[PDB]
Amino acid sequence: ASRLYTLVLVLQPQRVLLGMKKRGFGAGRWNGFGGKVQEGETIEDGARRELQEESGLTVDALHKVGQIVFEFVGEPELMDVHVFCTDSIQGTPVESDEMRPCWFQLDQIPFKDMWPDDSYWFPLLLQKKKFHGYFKFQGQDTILDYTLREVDTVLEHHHHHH
Ligand SMILES: COc1c(O)cc2oc3cc4c(c(O)c3c(=O)c2c1CC=C(C)C)CCC(C)(C)O4
Ligand SMILES: [Zn+2]
Ligand SMILES: [Zn+2]
Ligand SMILES: [Zn+2]
Repeated sequence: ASRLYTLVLVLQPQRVLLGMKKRGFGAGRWNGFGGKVQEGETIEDGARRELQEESGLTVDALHKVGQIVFEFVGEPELMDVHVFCTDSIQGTPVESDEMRPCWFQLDQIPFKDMWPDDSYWFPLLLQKKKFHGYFKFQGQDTILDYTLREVDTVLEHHHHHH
């Protein structure tokens, strides 16, 4: 029982581009750019689509930095989140109806305004290290338990529908 998602972090030496959910689910929180991988699309096309729709940005390449598994108490279906980062972007960041991109200096990242798991794996991301992580949520604000480990290479899931 799982659903397939992507998350894209736009990362430059001194700054990260985040985006603010403007309405609906998760409104008021800054996040990377991502969403559900659609049927008929590959993981990486979905990551590119999320970034393009939400930030208006195109990228030359995505690095696979991480895999996050979310579990929500009472829900049997896990979220399988493929995490990517990109250094080199093309276009000017512009908001959609869903998301507004904004640059943040790395030491200014607004963790109180982001999802609670970000405080865990963001240090590994900014150190340019790959990771695998798991977070058990109760509601939106509460992590019941977590496992986070640095990895040498991101484990490939061999999704053959995506
Ligand atoms: C990657 O962005 C996140 C994230 O960091 C944490 C998230 O946590 C959630 C917890 C959650 C629920 C959630 O939908 C989330 C998240 O979606 C969530 C997300 C967003 C996931 C992506 C941008 C791929 C619904 C069930 C409930 C019991 C309310 O708990
Ligand atoms: Zn599928
Ligand atoms: Zn990167
Ligand atoms: Zn997967």
